[PDB]
Amino acid sequence: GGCCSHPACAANNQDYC
Repeated sequence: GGCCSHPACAANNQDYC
């Protein structure tokens, strides 16, 4: 993955990250 390394992605997706 790697989306969780992006603050915005991880912030909106607490389920994915």
